[PDB]
Amino acid sequence: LNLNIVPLFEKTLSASDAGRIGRLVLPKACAEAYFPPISQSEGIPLKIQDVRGREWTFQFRYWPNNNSRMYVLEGVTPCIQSMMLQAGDTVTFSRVDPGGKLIMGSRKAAN
DNA sequence: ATTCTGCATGGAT
DNA sequence: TATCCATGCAGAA
Repeated sequence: LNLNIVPLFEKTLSASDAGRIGRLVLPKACAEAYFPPISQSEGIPLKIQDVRGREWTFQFRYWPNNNSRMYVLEGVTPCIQSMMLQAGDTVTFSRVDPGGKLIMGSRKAAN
């Protein structure tokens, strides 16, 4: 029974990502790199656990963009606001190996 | 007015 | 020139 937390990537929140809309933008590069692959514009549900138990479930989804894709987690506001985040705070996504569990955390604006 | 969608745009680099 | 994500924006309800 030997486990490790492996950083995947971080996102520093925009107005949009922090705002009322509820969708958080993932750099395409990063999404394809560390989240499941998905081939439909409307993706798959994705359960990410926070440090203190709470499973959040977002639809992980893309759209066509230019000739590529734009990625988002949808329905984040509950998660965000539980964690008290504003634009300029940072959300870190990580993976627990061996296994494929997705976990997350966040930290507050530099100031 | 408002919110949800599903993109499309274009400023930043 | 190029990429590409923050934000715009036009339905639909």
